[PDB]
Amino acid sequence: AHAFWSTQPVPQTEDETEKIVFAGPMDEPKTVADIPEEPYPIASTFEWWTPNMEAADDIHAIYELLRDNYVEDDDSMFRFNYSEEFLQWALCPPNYIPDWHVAVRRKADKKLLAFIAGVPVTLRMGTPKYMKVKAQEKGEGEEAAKYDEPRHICEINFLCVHKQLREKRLAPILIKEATRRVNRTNVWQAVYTAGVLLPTPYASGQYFHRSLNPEKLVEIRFSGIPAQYQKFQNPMAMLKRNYQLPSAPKNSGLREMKPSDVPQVRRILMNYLDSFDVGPVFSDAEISHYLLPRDGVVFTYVVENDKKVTDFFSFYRIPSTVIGNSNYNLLNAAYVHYYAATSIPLHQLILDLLIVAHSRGFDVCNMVEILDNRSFVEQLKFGAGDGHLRYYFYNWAYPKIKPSQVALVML
Ligand SMILES: CCCCCCCCCCCCCC(=O)SCCNC(=O)CCNC(=O)[C@H](O)C(C)(C)COP(=O)(O)OP(=O)(O)OC[C@H]1O[C@@H](n2cnc3c(N)ncnc32)[C@H](O)[C@@H]1OP(=O)(O)O
Ligand SMILES: COC(=O)c1ccc(N2CCCCCC2)c(NS(=O)(=O)c2ccc(OC)cc2)c1
Repeated sequence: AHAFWSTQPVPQTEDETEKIVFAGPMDEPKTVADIPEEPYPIASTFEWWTPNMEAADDIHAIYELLRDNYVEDDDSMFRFNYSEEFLQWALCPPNYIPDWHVAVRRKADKKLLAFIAGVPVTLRMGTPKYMKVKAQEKGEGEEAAKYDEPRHICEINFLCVHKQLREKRLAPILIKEATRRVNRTNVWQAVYTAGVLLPTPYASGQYFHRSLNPEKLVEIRFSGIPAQYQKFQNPMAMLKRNYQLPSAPKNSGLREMKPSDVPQVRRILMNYLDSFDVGPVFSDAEISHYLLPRDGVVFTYVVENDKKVTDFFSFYRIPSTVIGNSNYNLLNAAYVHYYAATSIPLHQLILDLLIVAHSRGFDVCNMVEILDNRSFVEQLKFGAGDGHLRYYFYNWAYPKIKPSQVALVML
């Protein structure tokens, strides 16, 4: 039973979801003038706060709340440790709305107790192909197509309640106040993901990881040496052999992405993302923000042939705190971000991702089975983790789709 989510304009059951035939709004059409001008009421010892993402001390505050209190895995082996530089990057894309970043602080000492962030995203989120076909079969083409144009909506991330304040219903208050700020901006949909089941996902996928430094990985979690390896003479040398990578990229013509590559990257990325039912649209400014290399944050490489960019990949860095270890308190993880291949097989492109990551000191490469990530799992020796990432809309009816029909990477 769901005392908050039952009240919200989301599909409430899988049964309800299975029934959905067209993309479209759930809720009453509303107008900005209907929405309360003032912040949602909160207890007199709490105050709403809009952090200034240009203030190092505000970013620091958010950083520490998330370092101590954000996402842990089911077994509490790790907790994400997103960096200050990463947060400034993720929270401040072009045309971001400062008012969309919502915090609660304790009035007396200004201790940050909770946070949620929204950023703009331009998302294709019209009726998926398999449902459009079914629509043509019913005569229902126009309805199925009504909402095809990319929409300017809200992408929610970084919801976090301090461990001291858990299970006191503070999260629904944060979501209501975020929903108010976004609505006042004349935006009525959001997209968000979670590693937990909520009412009700439009897509779900497994996590997949690829060891880059198996020595350091056993030393934490991987249950020491992976069980299947114990059964031989020298497990660690065998493990290292399994995961070993070349020192330098295999693709000649691979180089770091530069500002003048922005138009070409935008084109091959947009062409590639059209094959997916749900996916982002990026302007030149957004391509530049999300994909231009930034030290310790995002890394992006292009294959340039004959002075033309024909392929590219990107990955971003999220360290995790290793929850109970000594020798090793940090896990240095690289996450697969956007890419596009047109001159080589995807696995050959992504092998260079792994080589670059390994060369730069990353311990593991992580991803969700979105995009065409499944097409290189086996050859590049990725293994499924215990995670599942569920994708959700707020105020949007959407048929269930496979994760391989999802092109939105969640930072
Ligand atoms: C148009 C614009 C719309 C904009 C907004 C779109 C909606 C955005 C929605 C948010 C998208 C976030 C995307 C991400 O960032 S996903 C990452 C979420 N963050 C973490 O997991 C960090 C560690 N955990 C925590 O900080 C807390 O446990 C959280 C904050 C998750 C819950 O706090 P707490 O444990 O102290 O509980 P409560 O008593 O305050 O609240 C209980 C209610 O909260 C519902 N709950 C539990 N976990 C989540 C979850 N991940 N998404 C949405 N709802 C969740 C739960 O079912 C229950 O409602 P109900 O079952 O009684 O009905
Ligand atoms: C908060 O999660 C982490 O920080 C993390 C870091 C690394 C992970 N894996 C697990 C396998 C061995 C260690 C490296 C790769 C994993 N395992 S995971 O299976 O990728 C995973 C990722 C996110 C998630 O969100 C609730 C649950 C599971 C998690």
